[PDB]
Amino acid sequence: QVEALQGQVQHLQAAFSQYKKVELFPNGQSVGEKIFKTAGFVKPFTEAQLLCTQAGGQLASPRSAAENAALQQLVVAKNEAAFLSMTDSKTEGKFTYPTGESLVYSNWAPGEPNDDGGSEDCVEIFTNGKWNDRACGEKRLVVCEF
Amino acid sequence: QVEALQGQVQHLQAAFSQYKKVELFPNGQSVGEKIFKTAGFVKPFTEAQLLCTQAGGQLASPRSAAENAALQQLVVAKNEAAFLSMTDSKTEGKFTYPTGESLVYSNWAPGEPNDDGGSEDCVEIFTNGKWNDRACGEKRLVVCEF
Amino acid sequence: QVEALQGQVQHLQAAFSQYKKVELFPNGQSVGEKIFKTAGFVKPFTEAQLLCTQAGGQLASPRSAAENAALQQLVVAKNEAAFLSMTDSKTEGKFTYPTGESLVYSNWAPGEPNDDGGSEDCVEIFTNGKWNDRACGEKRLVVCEF
Ligand SMILES: OC[C@@H](O)[C@H]1O[C@H](O)[C@@H](O)[C@@H](O)[C@@H]1O
Ligand SMILES: OC[C@@H](O)[C@H]1O[C@H](O)[C@@H](O)[C@@H](O)[C@@H]1O
Ligand SMILES: OC[C@@H](O)[C@H]1O[C@H](O)[C@@H](O)[C@@H](O)[C@@H]1O
Ligand SMILES: [Ca+2]
Ligand SMILES: [Ca+2]
Ligand SMILES: [Ca+2]
Ligand SMILES: [Ca+2]
Ligand SMILES: [Ca+2]
Ligand SMILES: [Ca+2]
Ligand SMILES: [Ca+2]
Ligand SMILES: [Ca+2]
Ligand SMILES: [Ca+2]
Repeated sequence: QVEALQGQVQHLQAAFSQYKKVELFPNGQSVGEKIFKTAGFVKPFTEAQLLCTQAGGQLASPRSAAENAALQQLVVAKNEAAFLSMTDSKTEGKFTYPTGESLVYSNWAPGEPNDDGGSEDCVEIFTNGKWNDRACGEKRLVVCEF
Repeated sequence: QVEALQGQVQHLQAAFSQYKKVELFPNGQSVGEKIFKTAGFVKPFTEAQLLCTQAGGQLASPRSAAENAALQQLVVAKNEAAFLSMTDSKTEGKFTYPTGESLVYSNWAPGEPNDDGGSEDCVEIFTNGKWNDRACGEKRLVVCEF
Repeated sequence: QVEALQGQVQHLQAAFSQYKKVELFPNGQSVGEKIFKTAGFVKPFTEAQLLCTQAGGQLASPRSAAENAALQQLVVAKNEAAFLSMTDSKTEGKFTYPTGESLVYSNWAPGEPNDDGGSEDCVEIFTNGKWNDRACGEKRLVVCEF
């Protein structure tokens, strides 16, 4: 019996692993325990944020070079800059994750963030992986993390 | 062995939970034990019906307000009215599920169904969640349930 | 604690089966233990091949009439001819899989392969399921197998 349950769990592990690859192709990227997935279209920050939260996740929040590289692959594939989850909407000059925590990693392009026009509280990631603070009202690729 | 086998099932459960969220974003919606998934494009009723059946499911068949609201979320997201599986092709005035049973739930807009032009045997759901009988030849968003 | 796990596995099995069908709709097709999935866009051969390999799979490689029929379903649904993995880049006239192994199945359209222009080393599958050797530089629907 204990062995009969083995044959099942074993089959499940194999089937699940195959299904995982299928699911991630071509809009997902796995990095560590995190999975990034793009919706394939653009939206303003507030709408992008809501879409990810309702899906049980949150906007892409790269916390390391490895995660940022994984996210970058999606941006390049779609050739569309994407929104990150971080903003300095609460306190200008201080970017935070949705929880309020301060950034543990950043990859700002030279000179950024610069709050251009005194109205850039959101963050976009370019095809080169670099970050730029941009107006939250702009529309960018929606990428959520799970 | 149980000790280790429990660790495997626990890993599968956790991994699967994550992947379910990933899979449903952004074209799926879970409600109870039913899952709605949109193909993202429009098709006439017959073509839409065949796509769903060949995929191992059937056209969206909301049987409760909760299921209807879940379906509505997809229709709103794609901003395209979708076909439901029910029709009154067999007997005019009596809408049934693909199996033949009569409806157990309905959310008709006022005055519907009205068999306009004496030729509306299919059903579409609007972005406001209401139903309208419509010509089966029209093209509407394809949403299947599994 | 035995019946405990057995219960969880059965239910995990059922949930996985449902998510499998949801996953394949509308861009995937399962045949045997193989799964075909289209990216939904076209790319030149090398780029397409790279996308599949990086995803942990490879370009569509139908090895039987059954596999070819399943692949043809996706080509028909997308209405776009797709690249297969096989090429005769090494030895003109001799088509092989990425491993170097010779074909074990083929469905060449009448008059094919003809190496037209003296430079057609890749293979495409039409909506009718037939194959045609085509210049690897052309762009065709990307379909991987897992
Ligand atoms: O609204 C200004 C933006 O379009 C960007 O213009 C220039 O690239 C730089 O000033 C950026 O920092 C700014 O976000
Ligand atoms: O064929 C007529 C339809 O386009 C719809 O026209 C009006 O909105 C109402 O008569 C509807 O009931 C009808 O389905
Ligand atoms: O470059 C020519 C291709 O477009 C194909 O056109 C026709 O299908 C046939 O001549 C094929 O052999 C050719 O590869
Ligand atoms: Ca500000
Ligand atoms: Ca700012
Ligand atoms: Ca800026
Ligand atoms: Ca009628
Ligand atoms: Ca009618
Ligand atoms: Ca009507
Ligand atoms: Ca050649
Ligand atoms: Ca050739
Ligand atoms: Ca040819």
